Amino acid sequence: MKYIQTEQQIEVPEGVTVSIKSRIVKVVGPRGTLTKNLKHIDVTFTKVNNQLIKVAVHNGGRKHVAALRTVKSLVDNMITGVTKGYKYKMRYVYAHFPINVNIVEKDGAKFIEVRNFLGDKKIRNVPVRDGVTIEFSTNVKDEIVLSGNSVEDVSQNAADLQQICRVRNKDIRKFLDGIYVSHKGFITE
RNA sequence: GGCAUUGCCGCGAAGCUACCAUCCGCUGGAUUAUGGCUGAACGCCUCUAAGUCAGAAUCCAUGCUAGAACGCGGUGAUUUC
Repeated sequence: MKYIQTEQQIEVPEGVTVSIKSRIVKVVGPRGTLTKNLKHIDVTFTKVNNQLIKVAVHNGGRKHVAALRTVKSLVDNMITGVTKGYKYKMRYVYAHFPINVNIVEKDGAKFIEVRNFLGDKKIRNVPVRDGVTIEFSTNVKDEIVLSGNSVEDVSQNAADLQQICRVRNKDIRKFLDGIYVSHKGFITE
């Protein structure tokens, strides 16, 4: 039933600093600074070393032990986007009507717009999330490479363009037009 | 000028009136269905378990009507001298 002890270990890379007090994880490193708040989990961190953090739990059930290894992976995605970073290559697919994507800075921030998506006359606004720079691949005419130091604000922004460029009232297996993600790489690789 | 239970006919202002006439009828947040993201369970996978995003003529506000005659606030003046 309730497992008496369940531990995981977060290997902390070189040059990377981690600051934890009352389940708030501030990570600084060679590029970027990430602060994720974890008050919703009963989890005890402990500094067993300067190179690796032990994360443990006590008397947890199957529900709670399952929500322990999701904590190690969330810190591991924090330090990985802080050492290397994250970049998402996205790709334009269209049958006839070309998609024309730009970047505009309106009153608030860098809205992303698409125009002529399947011949449509309505622009499709989608804001950037901050910490994410927006990049176009110059060599390939139909490509877009999102990038940033958090995997969350990139991938939510990468799924934002997938959600906004959908089809309506047609066969999706015939009308396979849209802006899909193909590659989820790191920045320094 | 009277009377004809407003004698009858034509025009008729005021008033009332008619999609028979004209004018007017608000925009913000959260969400269901559903599509997603990060990601475990289950050394893979997964939209869900912990998180999170987009979203219905829906919902709660904004707006509109009443104002508790036992809800309340602020000010004015307070007697024959």
